[PDB]
Amino acid sequence: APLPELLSNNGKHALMVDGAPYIILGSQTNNSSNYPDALKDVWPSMEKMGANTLSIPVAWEQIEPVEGQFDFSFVDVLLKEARQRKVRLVLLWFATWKNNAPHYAPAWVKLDNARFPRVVKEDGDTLNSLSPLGQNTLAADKKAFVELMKYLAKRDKDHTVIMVQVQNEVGTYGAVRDYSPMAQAVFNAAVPDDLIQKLQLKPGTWSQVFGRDADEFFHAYQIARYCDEVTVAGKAIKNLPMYVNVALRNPFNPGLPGQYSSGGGTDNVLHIWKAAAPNIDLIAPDIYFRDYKTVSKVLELYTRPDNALFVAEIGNDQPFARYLFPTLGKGGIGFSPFGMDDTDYTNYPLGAKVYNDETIEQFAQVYRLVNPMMREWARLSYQGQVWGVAEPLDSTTETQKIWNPEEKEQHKKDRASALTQQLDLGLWDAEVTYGRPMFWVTPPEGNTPAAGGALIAQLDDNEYLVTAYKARVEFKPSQELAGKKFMIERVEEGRFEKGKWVMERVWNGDQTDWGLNFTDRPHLLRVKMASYSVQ
Ligand code: NA
Ligand code: NA
Ligand code: NA
Ligand code: NA
Repeated sequence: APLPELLSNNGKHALMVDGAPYIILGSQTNNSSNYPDALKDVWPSMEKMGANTLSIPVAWEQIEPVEGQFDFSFVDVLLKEARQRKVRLVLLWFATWKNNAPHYAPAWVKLDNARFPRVVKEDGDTLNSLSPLGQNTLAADKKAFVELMKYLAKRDKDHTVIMVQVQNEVGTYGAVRDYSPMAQAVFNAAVPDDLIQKLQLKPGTWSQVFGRDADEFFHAYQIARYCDEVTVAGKAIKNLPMYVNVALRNPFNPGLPGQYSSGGGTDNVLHIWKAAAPNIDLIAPDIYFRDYKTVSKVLELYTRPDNALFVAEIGNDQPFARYLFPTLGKGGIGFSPFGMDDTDYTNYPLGAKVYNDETIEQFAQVYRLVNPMMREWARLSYQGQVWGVAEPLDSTTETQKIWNPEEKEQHKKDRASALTQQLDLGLWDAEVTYGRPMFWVTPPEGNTPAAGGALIAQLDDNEYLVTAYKARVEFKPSQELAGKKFMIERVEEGRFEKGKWVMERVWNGDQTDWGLNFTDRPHLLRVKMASYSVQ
């Protein structure tokens, strides 16, 4: 069985699993489900969701509760139960940092500050965040991580585990960096040549080179070097893909480092992280912004020639489900809503106020569009041209409903324009619209709540794979046609069996007169367009 691998070529990416591109249609447990007794409350949600991959913590405190005394009993049960359900796993190594803090480090780590030191603020107070310059802390984390990877090397030959997250939301809240004597000695000293070279900057100390950014860039660099060393040590045992997940700063209006988690892979320090940690496969955003513009900005910033897009976490409230479409449209390798278990917890206001079957169903509905073509989509995303869009107005607020005669008419025109998206597919364009009948051309009014989206993959110059949700998709020529006319040549609904297209029916007549109209039900279409002479 070939190792999973992240491939990067011509600014595109694939997560290879069993020798072909793979899409993580993911779900992540709540933070306290990493025990055998809790798995009963995880699997039903995962089945209801139709997820193909489970993200779940493996805690340093549980594998090494007494120094040198390893316990992999949780990993044994998890591997067995995952294999029984024919799903894959992403293990989340909760160790030196989990949300900036050492709460998941063993008692013998997190209660020994002298051996395993904390960030010291400028004012001399201590924060509950382990310093990335703690050399004992790095050696201990690395040692335990190596034992976890040795367990997988010996006990996971078919790679049930496809990827490992190293730490969880690293950084520091309440200070920009470590100002300890140990840290100041490194801050005051030369910026390492390797960083100075990769960023093409003039040599000097951190303050000289980075000015107003020296504190933040220094924390980012030391944490990236720490995480890179743990990653290299684990890969030397078994070379799985490994990644870090970011406690995002607001990309538009971030405020100050330490209000957000300073030193994590935030948008302003991706250049430091990529320079400092070449062994970490990707930097994954954890998305809890609900509003379309900010989520779209995060997807743009984290999709780079040097960075595969993996939405390692997203809120589990209804508005987040539609972001699967732009994630995959950007060539994303996966998408993993957070808190998908029945362990009596909700992270509202980040996620759903209520966790029930309806919560899960909002993600199940969009996964049902991708599951039937997962391997074909993954190959097209890597090897070719894909597109994906989500409904670009958020649900109307109570404010807007009350606080909104000729204006009503104007407001409806502005919303209809905003709810109309253009995609350039080469010789053909698609126009995607949201919240309108399946017949005639009444302008779009949006879904209540906002929920729609569309996926398109190019099969050939004039042929597209299309699936969409609570939306209309219409094709037109991309360029003026010089006397020719155009039509849909053929729309087929079907599926892939053993990688071969099987037609179920032809969409025609009402079904293609008014664009291609999708509801909540899955339909996978092959759309062939034609220009023709009327000479
Ligand atoms: Na891709
Ligand atoms: Na074009
Ligand atoms: Na064009
Ligand atoms: Na079908």
